[PDB]
Amino acid sequence: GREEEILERARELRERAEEAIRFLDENADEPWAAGPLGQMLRDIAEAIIRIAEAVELLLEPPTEERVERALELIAEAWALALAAILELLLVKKVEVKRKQNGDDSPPTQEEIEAAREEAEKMREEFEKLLEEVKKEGPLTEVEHVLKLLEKFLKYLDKIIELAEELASIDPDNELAKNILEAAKKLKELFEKLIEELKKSPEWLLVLAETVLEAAETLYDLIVKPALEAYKA
Repeated sequence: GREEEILERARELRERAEEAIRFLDENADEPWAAGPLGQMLRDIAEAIIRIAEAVELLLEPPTEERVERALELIAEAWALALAAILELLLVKKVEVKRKQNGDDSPPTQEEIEAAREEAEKMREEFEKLLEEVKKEGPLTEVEHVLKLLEKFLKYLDKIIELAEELASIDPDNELAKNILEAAKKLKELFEKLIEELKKSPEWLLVLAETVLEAAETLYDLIVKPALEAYKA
């Protein structure tokens, strides 16, 4: 059962992300979990939880109300994840540049807030796109979803470019390599998805399957490795 199978992936993905958040809380006293890196991993893990919960709405009896609310939750959750990934790159860029120059001291609060505010602007611009597309019509129309996915592709290009430059500044930085590899995979997944939605009669399931795979990629390549690096 394709739909039974999607519901199973969503619940398993949800449980893995919750284990991640429990890991960060049980380690709240440690400095890395309190800092910006830990909070961004939490945000990504929370975004994965929300994506999984929203997919479960899709796999219900179809209705204009639930499906559209489900599409907005998927869109806003990916908006959170891409913004958290962006802020993570921005904070690590400042960390690496400083520690290379010297000043082992952690990045200043102003540097951190500057990165948080840039990520936040990306999150707000997506919300404005969502609100304007919705007045044009419901997101249950394929063209409207494609408009949101193309915007995700734009943000993902920005992440890729920025992760490329961290990897040039710090060639041996595993977090930058993982974000770069995850961002490249998400771009391939979302481009193939834009191709398919036009010709797919059951496009909600195709969208459901793709966002689960994309969220699984965030968990497997970004979240879980960074946590395991701190256990050891």
